[PDB]
Order: sequence, then C-alpha cells, then structure tokens
Amino acid sequence: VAVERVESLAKSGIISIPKEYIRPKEELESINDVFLEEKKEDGPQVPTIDLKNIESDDEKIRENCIEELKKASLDWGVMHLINHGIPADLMERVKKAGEEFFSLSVEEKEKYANDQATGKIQGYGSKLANNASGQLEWEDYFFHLAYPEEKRDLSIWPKTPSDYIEATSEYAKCLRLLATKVFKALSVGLGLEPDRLEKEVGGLEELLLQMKINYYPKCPQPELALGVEAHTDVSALTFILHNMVPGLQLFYEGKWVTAKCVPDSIVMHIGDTLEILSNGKYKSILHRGLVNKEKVRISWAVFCEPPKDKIVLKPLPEMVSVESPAKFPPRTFAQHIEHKLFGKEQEE
Ligand SMILES: O=C1C[C@@H](c2ccc(O)cc2)Oc2cc(O)cc(O)c21
Ligand SMILES: O=C(O)CCC(=O)C(=O)O
Ligand SMILES: [Fe+2]
Repeated sequence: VAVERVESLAKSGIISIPKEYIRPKEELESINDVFLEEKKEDGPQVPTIDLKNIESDDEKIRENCIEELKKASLDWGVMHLINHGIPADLMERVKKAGEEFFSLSVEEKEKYANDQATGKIQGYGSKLANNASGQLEWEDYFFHLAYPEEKRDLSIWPKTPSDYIEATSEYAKCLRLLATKVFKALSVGLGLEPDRLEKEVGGLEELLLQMKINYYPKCPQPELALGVEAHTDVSALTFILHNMVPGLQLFYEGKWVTAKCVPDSIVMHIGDTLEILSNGKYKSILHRGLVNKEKVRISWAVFCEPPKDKIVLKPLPEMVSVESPAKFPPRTFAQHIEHKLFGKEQEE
C-alpha cells in the first residue's frame, strides 16, 4: 500500500492533475471559475439569517426570528448565520490553530494519520476510493470528535499548535449552546414542544459533534476537479467556518449556486437527520466544493449527529398523515449512512 496526500500532489510541480481527480465529462459542464461565479448577484442566492432575537424576551421579535429561520430551512435548508453569539475572537483562534496545523509538513501531519483499515477514523486523512470509479477529490482533512468532552480522544488532537485543543473545545462548547437554540426554534417552527428535536437526536447525553477541517490545496486545473463531491450531510445540523475563500455551492432549483463569503458568519446546514425527523419539511440540500489556482481553501465543519446505533430515526408521528405519509422508513443513523453508500455503489 501507498499513502498519498493532495497537499503533496499540489506541491510536486505538476501542470495537469491526475486522471483520478478529473470529474466525469458530464459533470465538467457545470464546473466554472469559482472567482467569477462569486461575482454574480443574478439569480437565487443563499439566505442570510440574523439570529439576534432567537431567545428575545419580546415574543413579537423572537417569533419574527423563528419565522425567517423556518422559511430558510423549508426552502434552502442552508443559510449564513449572523449574530449567532459565538465570539468573533474565538472563531479566529480556531481558524488560526487549524491554519497552523496544516502548515506543518505532511511528514509531521502523518503522525496523526488516521487508519481506516483498523477502524481509526479520527485523524489526518484523505478520502480513499470506495467504488469502481477511482475518483478522488482535491482535499485533505482532519477529523475528530469534539463534544462532549468525555468522549474525546485528546491523544489524537494536534498538540502543535499549542492553542489547538483549548480553542477547538471552547468553540464546540459554544456550538453546542447554539445548536440547542437552533433546535429549539426549529422545534417551535414545526409546531412541536421546544425540547423535542434535541431529545430525538440524543439530547445533551448522546448527541455528537464531529469536527472536520477540509483542506483544499491550490489546484492547477481547478475547473476539472472538486474539493468535495455533490452530497447531502447526514447530520442533524452542520455548522461551517471558512478562510474567506469561495468554493461552497448549493444545488438549488436545478442549478449550482455559489455561496458568498460573509465575514463573522456561520454557514448552517439542515442535515438528513432533521429532514427525516421532519418528514422532508426541512431540506438537506445537495452541495459541493470547488477548488482554485490562487488560494488555499480551508473550512471547519462541525456535524451535530445522533449516536450511530441507539436511535432508530424516522419521521415524527406529528409529521405524518394519510395526506402526507412517511417519506422515509425507519433507519438507524448507521443504517441511513449505509443505505446512501449502497445506492452510490452502482458504478457499473
Ligand atoms: O458529511 C459528512 C462527512 C463525514 C466524515 C468525513 C471523514 C471521515 O473520516 C469520516 C466521516 O462525517 C459526517 C458526520 C455527520 O454526522 C454528518 C455528515 O454530514 C458528515
Ligand atoms: O468546505 C466546505 O465549505 C464544504 C464542506 C462540506 O460539504 C462537508 O465537509 O461536508
Ligand atoms: Fe457537506
């Protein structure tokens, strides 16, 4: 076996990328210059959602917020969050600590290398081919469980930079509170009791927050490749930071919309797990990630997910009728992931 990193391929002095990184000729049609795509204000754009009044003591103004967030969720299922209560300073500590880890040599990152053949999923990694097409994506990553503190294996966290562990686990901490509030509003928006969605996905007890730093090296032929493939997140909610480089695209009314770079904001996705519980009301949107020649892109995605086995996920009884039956049969989290894999496995 051989290990190989996109970061290495990027610094090897290649003018054309390998065959495995080129998208199918059908998919190449839709890939354009991310920078030009960033300069278009024509057509649908991702909503920006202001969360200032999400817990507001004036019910008139709290309710307002809940409606914008609901509408945003029913429509797009993705949005830029502003005024979300996470310190701007703390967001910078996290990005700085992640930029520093990735600026170590590959050889020093390899010390944290994951090992999927032995079930070591946490760590420094790069996505291996997983069906008959050998397709790879133009990214390396760092993945670990983040919250709750008691479930973390800190021995896989970067010790250099020194501020990595503290920054990340205060961010997670802060993210869990935000998630509680979001779940609260989503719950109300749907008409349920306010605690509901959080306990259906696991509560404080069982809900997991996974951190994945997506590291997109510069790419010499960016318009042939993807950073991350077209997919929906399996999560209940995903929160994303990035280094103000464009690349996120959303598949919205039949076309690929590019996200803009809003400073001090957080991309939040509605994920499959909420879509299932809500019977398709809230949308787990399809999305992907483009690379470029000029700039390293980095994003920090935190996936708030249920326990893999323990909770049988399915549409809520409140959320089904004769007039609108269950759109999804019951599956555990792990089963849901497998059904998706199984589906995609069918190349040939
Ligand atoms: O979209 C993904 C990527 C995935 C993942 C990446 C790397 C790895 O080594 C293992 C898993 O983790 C997740 C976990 C979530 O609940 C929800 C998600 O949507 C995802
Ligand atoms: O890097 C990004 O902005 C996209 C991240 C993404 O879709 C993922 O990590 O699941
Ligand atoms: Fe995603």
